[PDB]
Amino acid sequence: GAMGSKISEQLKCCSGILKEMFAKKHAAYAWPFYKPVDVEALGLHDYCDIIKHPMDMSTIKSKLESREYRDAQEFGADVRLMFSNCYKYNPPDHEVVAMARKLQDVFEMRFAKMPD
Repeated sequence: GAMGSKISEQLKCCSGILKEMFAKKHAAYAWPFYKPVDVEALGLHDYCDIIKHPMDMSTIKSKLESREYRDAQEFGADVRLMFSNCYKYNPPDHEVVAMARKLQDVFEMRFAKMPD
């Protein structure tokens, strides 16, 4: 292409979505998801008994940068894993659940517009 890269259009969209999820506009609700859950710092001694496959936005970013995700479905599965872990682990009235839902709405509305 005259500008771009060689990655699929779909993966360009995934890139763009993750960039948005990192943007300042969303930071008040996105920040819990930026980095791996810090089980030591938060004293979450049950986390790894409950959550088999931790996921976070930085890990997702790394996997996009390495071209690990071969398509948008694989990317979207990791985003949804991140949110599902939050829903599984945390009390249902926890503020972090409310934050998850908001960031998940950002993600799902835009992911629904994936090129095809």
